[PDB]
Amino acid sequence: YQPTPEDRFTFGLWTVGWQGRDPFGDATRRALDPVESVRRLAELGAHGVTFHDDDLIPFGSSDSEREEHVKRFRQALDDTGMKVPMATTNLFTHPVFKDGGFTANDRDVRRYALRKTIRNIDLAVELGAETYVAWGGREGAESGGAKDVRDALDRMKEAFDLLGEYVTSQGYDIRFAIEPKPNEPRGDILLPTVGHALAFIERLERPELYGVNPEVGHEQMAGLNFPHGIAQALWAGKLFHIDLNGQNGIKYDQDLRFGAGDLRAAFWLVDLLESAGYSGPRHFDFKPPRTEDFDGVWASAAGCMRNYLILKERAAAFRADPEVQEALRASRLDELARPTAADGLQALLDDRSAFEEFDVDAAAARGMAFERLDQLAMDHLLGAR
Amino acid sequence: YQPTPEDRFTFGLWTVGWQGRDPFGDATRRALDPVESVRRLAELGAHGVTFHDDDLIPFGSSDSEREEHVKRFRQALDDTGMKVPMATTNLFTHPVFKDGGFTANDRDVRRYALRKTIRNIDLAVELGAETYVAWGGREGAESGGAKDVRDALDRMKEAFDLLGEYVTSQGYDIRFAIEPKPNEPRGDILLPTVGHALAFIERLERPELYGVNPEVGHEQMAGLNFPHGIAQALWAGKLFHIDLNGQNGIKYDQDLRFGAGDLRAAFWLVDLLESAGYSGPRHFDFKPPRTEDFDGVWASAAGCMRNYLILKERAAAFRADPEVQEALRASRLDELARPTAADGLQALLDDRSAFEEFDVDAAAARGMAFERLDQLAMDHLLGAR
Amino acid sequence: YQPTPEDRFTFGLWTVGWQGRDPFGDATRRALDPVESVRRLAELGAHGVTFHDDDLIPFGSSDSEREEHVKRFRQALDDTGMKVPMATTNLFTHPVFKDGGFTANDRDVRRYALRKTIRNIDLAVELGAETYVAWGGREGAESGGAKDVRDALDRMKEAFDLLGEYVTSQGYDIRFAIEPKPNEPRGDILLPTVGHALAFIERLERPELYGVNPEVGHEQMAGLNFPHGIAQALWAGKLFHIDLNGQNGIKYDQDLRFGAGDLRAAFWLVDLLESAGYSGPRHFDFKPPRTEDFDGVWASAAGCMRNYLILKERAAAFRADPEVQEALRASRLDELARPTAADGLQALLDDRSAFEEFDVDAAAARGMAFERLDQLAMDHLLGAR
Amino acid sequence: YQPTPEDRFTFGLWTVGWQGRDPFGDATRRALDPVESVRRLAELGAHGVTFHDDDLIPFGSSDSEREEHVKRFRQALDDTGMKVPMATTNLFTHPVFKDGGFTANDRDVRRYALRKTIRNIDLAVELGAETYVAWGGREGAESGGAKDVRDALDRMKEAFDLLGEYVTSQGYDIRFAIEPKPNEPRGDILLPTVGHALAFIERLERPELYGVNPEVGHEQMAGLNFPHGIAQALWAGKLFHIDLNGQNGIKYDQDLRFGAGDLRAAFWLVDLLESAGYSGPRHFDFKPPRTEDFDGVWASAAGCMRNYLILKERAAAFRADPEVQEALRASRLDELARPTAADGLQALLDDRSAFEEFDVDAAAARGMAFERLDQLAMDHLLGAR
Ligand SMILES: [Mg+2]
Ligand SMILES: [Mg+2]
Ligand SMILES: [Mg+2]
Ligand SMILES: [Mg+2]
Ligand SMILES: [Mg+2]
Ligand SMILES: [Mg+2]
Ligand SMILES: [Mg+2]
Ligand SMILES: [Mg+2]
Repeated sequence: YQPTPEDRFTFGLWTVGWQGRDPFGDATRRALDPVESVRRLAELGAHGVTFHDDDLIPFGSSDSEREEHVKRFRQALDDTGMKVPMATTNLFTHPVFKDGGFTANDRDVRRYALRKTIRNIDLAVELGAETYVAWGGREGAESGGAKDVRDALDRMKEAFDLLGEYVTSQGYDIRFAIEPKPNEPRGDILLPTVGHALAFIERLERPELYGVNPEVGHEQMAGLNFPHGIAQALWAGKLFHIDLNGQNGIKYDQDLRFGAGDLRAAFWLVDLLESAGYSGPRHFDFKPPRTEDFDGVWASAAGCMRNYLILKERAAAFRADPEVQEALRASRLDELARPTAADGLQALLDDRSAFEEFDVDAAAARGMAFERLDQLAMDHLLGAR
Repeated sequence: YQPTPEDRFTFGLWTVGWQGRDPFGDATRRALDPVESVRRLAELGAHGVTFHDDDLIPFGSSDSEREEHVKRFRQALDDTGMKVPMATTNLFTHPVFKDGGFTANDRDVRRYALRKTIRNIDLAVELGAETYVAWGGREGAESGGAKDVRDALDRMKEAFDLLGEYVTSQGYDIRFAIEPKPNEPRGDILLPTVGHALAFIERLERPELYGVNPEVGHEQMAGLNFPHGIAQALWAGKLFHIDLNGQNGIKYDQDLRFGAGDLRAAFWLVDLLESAGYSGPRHFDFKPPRTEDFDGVWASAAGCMRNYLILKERAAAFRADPEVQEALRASRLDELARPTAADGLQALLDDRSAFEEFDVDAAAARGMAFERLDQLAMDHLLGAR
Repeated sequence: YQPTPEDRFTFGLWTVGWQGRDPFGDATRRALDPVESVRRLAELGAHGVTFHDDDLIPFGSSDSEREEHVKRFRQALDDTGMKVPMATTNLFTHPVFKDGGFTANDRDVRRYALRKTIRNIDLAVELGAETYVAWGGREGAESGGAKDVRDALDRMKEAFDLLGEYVTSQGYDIRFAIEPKPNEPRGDILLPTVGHALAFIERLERPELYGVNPEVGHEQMAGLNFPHGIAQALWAGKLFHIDLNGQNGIKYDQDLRFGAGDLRAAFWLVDLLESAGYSGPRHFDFKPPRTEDFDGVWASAAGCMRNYLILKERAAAFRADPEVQEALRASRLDELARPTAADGLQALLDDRSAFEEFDVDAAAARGMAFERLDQLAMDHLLGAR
Repeated sequence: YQPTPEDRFTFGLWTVGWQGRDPFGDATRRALDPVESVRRLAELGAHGVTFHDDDLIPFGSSDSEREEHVKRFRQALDDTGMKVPMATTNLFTHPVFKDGGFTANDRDVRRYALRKTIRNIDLAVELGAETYVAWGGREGAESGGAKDVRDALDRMKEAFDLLGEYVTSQGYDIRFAIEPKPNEPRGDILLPTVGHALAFIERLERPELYGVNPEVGHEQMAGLNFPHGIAQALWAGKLFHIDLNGQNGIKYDQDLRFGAGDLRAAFWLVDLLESAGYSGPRHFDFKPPRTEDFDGVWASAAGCMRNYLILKERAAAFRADPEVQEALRASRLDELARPTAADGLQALLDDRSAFEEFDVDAAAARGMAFERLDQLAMDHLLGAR
């Protein structure tokens, strides 16, 4: 189960680079140099890395220090063959963003947030990124009167519209992906799920430039079914990027390695991404637990990719099994894919077999055979088939 | 705190009519005749009632029994002055709907579900309803292989598109509202939150005919902030109807009387509906607990309306208080309402005060004063101001 | 992965017998005769069955009908070799129990609840049950003033003490197990978790007669770690019985077949039960989904036992793997099992290597190697080792 | 609603002193000197302060620096009249505790954790504390194989037993209180709720020395009813201390000011503490949001005490209202307080009115009148009575 760059596995610099500072504890690991993370990830078989502006260029750096940080980084990409498919902006760490970036109540902060974003979009394009992610982690509230949400959504639309005007006027080939999260670090965060972000995009001036970047653990912090949410994003044509990790239920954002947390949900997610032909990066937004030393960091990163490849094999064996194909027909998955009324409304209204003469008790008695289908899926996941 | 019909309080026949059968227990109350519910609700000050087809006309009735059920009902509306602003279809109780109505795997069930819906739309229009609600309570799955969600969303879009073609071809003045719920009775339900339903509507053929009917307790079953979700529906222009009740956190759907459950969320909800000028029905989808006899049923229904009027008074006193208006300015709510960059992109890019010369430490040190604002809101809610 | 009666798999009559009535829907399956369930479960390899009084003898039966129901049942046990290891009382279905049985506010209901329980204890002993379960599903409240919880706990202690006096005065060899659940059907249920039930038992007059009967899905409805809760019950010597099933997070009680829901938690549970030598029944309290016909019922029941045996094999391979044994030592699980200070308090206080001369930075730098250990466990679960 | 020291309101130095560092953001406020917090809290009307060892004496201080830190602190207590009713140990911040203190897998860490605790117990006694709290925030796991929980509970019992032997051998008048939390910062924390901690205490060598210190928000992170959990702790005689704050549901630990979060639960909590005559400190373990400057910190602290006094007044008016006293009798709260069977088992068994002649349908038809009672409680809370 050996990854290669063709598997398109990517990692944020902030993932393997997390020093282990949590709300109750100091860092347990020293800082990693971005150049060393690139080299170690290349050796594990990764395809590329992603970054926030402040992961790569320390906040407050002079333009001359900035050029030197970028030069060293680009040399490590050249040395390794690693790509940079995605970048994003840190609009959450510095105290100035304590009430948000794009939806801060203070107008001057909002203007600053936009300039900081636009500067990094230029750098992202220079490094070859195709997707620019926005995670509005400070956009939200702990109390009801602090944030008029209609005005805040106006400000959010204004900010994304301005970013769209900027990339189109520069002729940049880059698209935006919104990363939802329901809460943490704010008490409630605006656009809290996949669905809210999809709905918001449809009110932007150029909707074709925006999609979503859903994260496994974030939809599970609302108790939602992550493969279902991804299916709706694929259906809408909006799955531009994805963040893979693990989460044990409704609690703080754990960012466990992918495959930990809800294992059956990981299986159904991989089944869907592979069936649907998702061709974007398989990106891991995860945190090696702060119990670990650096050997544990790299073992945790390797585990992310290993678990994806094991689940990919098991999902492919499931779909290819003639006995499963039979069970899918027994459960009428084929009939779900056929139109309800391609004959049209008037024919439906005239069809007495659809109502006047429909035998409701005979249809009701038909079992769906879902439990046998699900146990076949369990046997495949466990290698008992 | 006396309600009158001008307050537009409405109730489903299934609310005060709930007999108290739960998954573990038999009914504790006898069935109510719809005519007696209309009369008792009118005496309490309600404005009108709502119904599922099967609440008013027992499933399986002949067309002659159907006419008699409707005639009696219409006579009680005439006798009382009660309106029927909304109706909906029962596509969840009968065993034929065990895998869904519009997204059942069996095609013949889906056709039946549409015919059953269209029949009730005609009746709804005849009784004067302006909103037709769809709650897809059986649309979903307990296991991952049972439902291909992309195909199911195709079937869901097909069904709503056909309903839109029907009302437009009949010239009916009625609009549709989707009522989301994340789970129960299915393990996961399709379109599980406000956001997912809003996003789905934008892919329908005639989006202007569809909005949402959010319910307090359902968004709280995903741990989401219900006033925030309503703000996004208002922002999108899609709040066609609302279901008011109470819920204590993430658990089974309690449908407590409005004001029970999360009381501060009820306060902020009423503040928003009244501030924004929502003019639709204030509809209660609630269940008097099965501990209660019929006197407890009517006390519970009266409590719904009482609690709305108390919270309406407290929210109005809050917004009118000069000290609160001062605090809103101290917290820069006024600045949230002003455009970030009405001067445009190029001027933003040339504005050195937005970045090169922006004093990030001075802006960071400014307190938001949200805790003082929130305690003013608490004092108002509690009548300590 | 074939079960036999030696595996001690048991099922409630109410599990495979669930007709599929949920809060929103009518039954989808006809009632099963208890004699046919016994026969079909024996053919699948089960060891025995369990029952509520009202599952076996319809509520309200005459003493003569009661004897006939029991005789037929005992003949099916004789015909099959099936055992009855556990029984329990239905104190939740009939409307008289709408505010509880042992903690109903009405004293006459509480007396009735005790007499109904004592009658079934006699029958349980006659059928050979060794454990008598109490699930206080109606003991609780939807509102804060309805139940003084200190008085209710006095009533709960009174009821269990009286049951203890009854079995000791009759010379019965039977023990009691309390089954916790946090909510549903009441808004909050008294003794909501394993921990609350363990603490309560220690205040009973004869604590040695009472233990717990935890259920997978119920502790997961509070977001708790079920194998951790079972470890604490084993540590206290109180794991008298267990209910096995599956649950997807914090929501209504799903009672999915065992192995569905949180699969990794099922693996760690089986590891613990087998390591610790739990010798009681492996009881499944589950509901075949109401999508299923009777063939799906028996496939779902068979899946419960299959998944236990697969996980038993994988947990045994994990613990027996020399590479895992090495990793357990790398993670210092051996050191966790050794006393912190068998040398005693005074020696600890005099030990300068414990504080004055303890090198806190060297100890802090040691990685725990938990991620490598956890990936070995993942590889074993998935059959990738 | 003015607090005075007689109200026994206390605050941790770490509460108003929280600098606002969260998992995603740097500190927004400078550090406060413990002497200035004592002075400002005294001016607001507080009764006293609490501390972790490392809040008062910076980690790593020499014995000479330690004496100077304590001297300054004691002078501010003398200057203000502020008391120190409780103290506790920081066994979570330093990296050495990354796998726990009392249940760390490494034995040398566990020994160090005990010595660090014993040193602070001596200081606590010198400052007059009567309660010593233990919050085992690092005791737990992110993965199933990392922690054998039976061995860990042996280590936890060993540590608390050694602390009990120490205080008894020194003749100290101090008692221990365990503070449960279900998760955060570990994936699952050992003794996760009130109930688990109560059960654990009963297995200690000297159980009379240990009680619980429950926190509002922590039981609500498991979706549990906090006033119910406090009632069980009072019933067991184990409520030694309490942490008051606010939480909005199942998510990260918010530590909002008391009265925020679940307001009705705050009302029922105050009702119970005052009814039962709890005489310990009313301690606030809360975090002023990092949006706030120092003026917001003190407004947030003042709000904690204000909201307690408002709810105390409303709960007292509720219980004193003759109409509520009538409703309590209508709901048979008086009958809940009377013994089920003070006549004894044999008389219960001979009482035909308890079963053979009990009219189950007449008892079932009696309404509980809980909704009217709950609306009276709502009217009192809102000042509408
Ligand atoms: Mg995350
Ligand atoms: Mg992410
Ligand atoms: Mg509901
Ligand atoms: Mg509703
Ligand atoms: Mg259950
Ligand atoms: Mg059970
Ligand atoms: Mg807390
Ligand atoms: Mg605390």
